[PDB]
Amino acid sequence: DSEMAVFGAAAPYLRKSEKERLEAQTRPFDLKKDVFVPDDKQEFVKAKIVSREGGKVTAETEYGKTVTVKEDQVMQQNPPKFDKIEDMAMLTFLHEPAVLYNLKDRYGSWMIYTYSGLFCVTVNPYKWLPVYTPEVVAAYRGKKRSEAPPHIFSISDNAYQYMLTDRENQSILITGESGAGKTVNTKRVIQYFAVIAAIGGTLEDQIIQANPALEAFGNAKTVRNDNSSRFGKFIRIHFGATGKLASADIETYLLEKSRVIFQLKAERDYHIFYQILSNKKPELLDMLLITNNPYDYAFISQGETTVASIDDAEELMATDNAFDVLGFTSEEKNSMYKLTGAIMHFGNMKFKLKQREEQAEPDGTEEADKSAYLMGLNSADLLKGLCHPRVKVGNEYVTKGQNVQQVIYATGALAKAVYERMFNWMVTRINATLETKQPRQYFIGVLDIAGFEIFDFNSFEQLCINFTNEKLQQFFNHHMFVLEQEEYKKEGIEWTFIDFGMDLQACIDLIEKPMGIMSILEEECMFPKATDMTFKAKLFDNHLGKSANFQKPRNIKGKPEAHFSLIHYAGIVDYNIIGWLQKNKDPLNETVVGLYQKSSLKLLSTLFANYFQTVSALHRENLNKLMTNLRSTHPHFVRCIIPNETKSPGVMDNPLVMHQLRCNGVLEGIRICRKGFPNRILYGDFRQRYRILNPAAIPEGQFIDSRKGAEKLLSSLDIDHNQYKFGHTKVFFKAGLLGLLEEMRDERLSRIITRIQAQSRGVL
Ligand SMILES: Nc1ncnc2c1ncn2[C@@H]1O[C@H](COP(=O)(O)OP(=O)(O)O)[C@@H](O)[C@H]1O
Ligand SMILES: CC(C)n1c(=O)cc(N[C@@H](C)c2ccccc2)[nH]c1=O
Ligand SMILES: [Mg+2]
Repeated sequence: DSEMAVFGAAAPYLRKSEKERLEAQTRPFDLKKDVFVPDDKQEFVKAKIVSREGGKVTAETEYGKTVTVKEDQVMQQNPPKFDKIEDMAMLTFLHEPAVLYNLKDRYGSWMIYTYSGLFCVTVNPYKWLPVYTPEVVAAYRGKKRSEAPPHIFSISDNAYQYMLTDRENQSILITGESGAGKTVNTKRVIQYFAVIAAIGGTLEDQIIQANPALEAFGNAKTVRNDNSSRFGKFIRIHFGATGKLASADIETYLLEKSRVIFQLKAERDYHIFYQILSNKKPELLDMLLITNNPYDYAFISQGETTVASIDDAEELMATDNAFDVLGFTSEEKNSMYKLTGAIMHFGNMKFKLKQREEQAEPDGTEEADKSAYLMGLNSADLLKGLCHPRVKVGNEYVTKGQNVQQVIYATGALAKAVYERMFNWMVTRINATLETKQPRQYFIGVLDIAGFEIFDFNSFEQLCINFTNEKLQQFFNHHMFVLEQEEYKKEGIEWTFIDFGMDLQACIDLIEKPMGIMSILEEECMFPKATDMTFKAKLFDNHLGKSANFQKPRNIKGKPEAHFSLIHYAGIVDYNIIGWLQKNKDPLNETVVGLYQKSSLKLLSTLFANYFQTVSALHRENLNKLMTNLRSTHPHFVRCIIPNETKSPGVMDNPLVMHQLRCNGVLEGIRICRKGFPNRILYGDFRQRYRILNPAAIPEGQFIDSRKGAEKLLSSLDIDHNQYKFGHTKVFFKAGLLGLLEEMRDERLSRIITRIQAQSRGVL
C-alpha cells in the first residue's frame, strides 16, 4: 500500500511493503502439492505431497523428513497471495495450521496484531516496537478495518465508531494467560482515547497516570511475568454525545493480599516495597524507619529482592510522580508510604512464650515501637491488644490469650488488611479524580482481569483468578456461539444449529452452584470446629465421581502437595487446601482494629472506618455483577498470545501458541464469522444509513414499510444478492459485505461533497 507513508517509521512493522508483496506472489507453489502435515515437537509443519495411496497420503516436510498421514488429517496450504494477510477470515482454507502459520509469519516480521474476523489476536513481542507513538495514534484516527493494518489502536477506534453509530455501550475484553500482553494492550487502548482527546490535557494525563500508580502497589514480579497484575481491573472510559472523553472509572476486583506477607521463592512482593528501598531515597528511608537493605524485613525478604528487568530507582520516581499528577496531597502520599513502612516493621515483631502460661509475650519491642510510631498507635496498647485481645459473645466479654504461632498469624492478617484497605482506598481516591462531572451518554469498558496462572503451588487466590478467567471465556463462548445462533433462529434466518463444543458450564457449575466448591467454603467457614481436612473430606464426598472437572490430585515427585485437581479450560490446575477456611473467613483481631480506628494517622483511621460475606461469596457476586452489566454492551475481544515461555523476543513455540489458540476457541470464532452472518442492521437503521447509496430506490413522503424499502435498495446496488438475508426485523450480512457497503458509502459521500463544492464554485 502506497498510503503507508502516513504511518511514518512504524510502517515496516504494520504492513509489508510492495517490494515484499511482489516477492510473495512470485513464490514457487503448487496448490495440489503444498500442504500442512502434523508433527510432534511442533504442532504442524508445511509439507509437499510426493505420492498418493487413496485415503493415505505421504509427504516431504520443510525439514526434509518423510511422513505418512491419512487424507482427513492433511490440510491444504493457502496460496502465496495469502501470505501474512491481515484478517484470517478471508483465507480460503481455514483450519488450525492456517491460523498458526499466518500468525507466526506476521509475528516473524514483527506485525504482532492480526484480525480473526470479529476479533483480534495479539502475539507478545518481547521488544518495544515503535508502533505506539502519537503520530500512529493520529494515523489510526477514523480509519476503518478495510483501510488500516491491524493494531490495538484499530480495535479502539472500531469500538469508538460502533459506540457513536449504534449509540450503544461498548466493551473491550482483553484475554490471555499471565505474560501475554494484556496489561500493556490495556494501556494502549487508554493511551489511544486520551491522545485523541488531547488532539481535539489534565484529565487525559491523569487517566494515563492511573495505571502506573496502581502498578506500584498492585503489580508484582512472578515467575511468568516481572510485572504481573495481582488484581483484576475494569476501566469504564466515558464519552459524551459528541464523542469526546468525559470521565473514567477504575474498578478493581481481588488483590492477592496474601502476597503482602508471604512470597514463594523466585517471585517478589509488590513493587512498592522494593522501589522505596532500592533508590535509597534520603527522605523516605529516614521518614520510614526502614534504613536497611531488603533482606532483613521478613515480609518482603523471602523470594527475590532484585529483578534485572526493573530499575526500581527509576520506577519509584515514575510512580511518585504518578501520585503527584493524580493529585494525592503531600500528607496523603506520605501517609500511604508510612503504612508500607509500618508493614515492613510489623513483620519483624518477635514474640515468645511466657514461662508457664501457654501465652505469648513480646520478645523484642523496638520493631513494635517503629510500627506504632508510623501507624500513630500506642506501642504498649498495640502489643497488649495483639497478645491479649478482648473478644465478645453478645454481652459477655472475655480475654483469650494467644499462643505465639497464632499471634504471628494475627499480625499477618492485620498487615494484609491494612494493605488491602489502602489499595482499595487508593482506587476510590483515583476515582475521586477522573470523575469530572462532564455529561456522558456512552462508555467503552476496557477489562484486564488477572490472567490465567498455574504455579508450582496454587492456592485459594489462584482458584479465584482461574475461575474469573473461565467465566470470561464462557462470556466469549456464549456470545460467539450460543447467543449469535439464537438470533438467526429468532429472526427466522435459514440456519441449522452448529455445535462448536465450546462450552464450560460444567466447570463453572462445579464452582458457582449451591453445592459446588466455593459453596462448601461459605458454610465450612461457619462451623467453628471445622478444619481444612474436614473441608477436603466434604469437598471430595460431594464432587469426586460426581463432577467430571473435579479430579483427584496428580502429585508428581518434587513438586509440593496438592489436594485436588480441576480441569479448567486452559489446563489442569492442582490446588492445595491448607489455610482456605482462614483465607475465606478473614478474621481480624477486633481489639487491634479498634486501635486502628483510634489511630492518630488520618489515613489508618479512615481505612478501618466501618469494619455471611466471605471473600469467595463477595468475589462470586462481584463477578456475577460484572458479567450481567457486561452483557448489556457490545463486546470486542482481543486474544493476547504469549508465544514463548523464556521471554525471548521473536522466538515462538508452536505447541504453546496452539494450546492458547485451541482453548480460547479462536478457530471456532473465525468459523462462525465465515459460516454465519456476523454483521446485521435493523431495517430502520439500514434505510437511515444507506439510502444515500441510491436515493431513487426509496422515495420518501409516501409511507413505506422499512422491510419493503431495504429489500428494493439492496438489489439495486449490484452487490452480490447471495451475501445477505432478510429476517423479521433485521437484515443479515455475510462477513465482507458491510465493509464493502461502507466503502461504497464513503466514496459516495466523497462524490456528493465534492459536487457540493463544485456547485460552490458554480455559483461564483
Ligand atoms: N505490545 C508489546 N510491546 C512490547 N513489549 C510487550 C508487549 N506486550 C508485552 N510485552 C512485554 O511483556 C511484558 C508483560 O506483559 P504484560 O501486559 O504485563 O503481561 P500480562 O498479559 O500478564 O498482563 C511487558 O512488560 C513487556 O516486557
Ligand atoms: C456487530 C454487528 C452485530 N453490528 C453490525 O453489523 C452493524 C451495526 N450497526 C450499523 C448501523 C453500523 C454500520 C457500520 C459501522 C458501525 C455500525 N451494529 C452491530 O452491532
Ligand atoms: Mg497483567
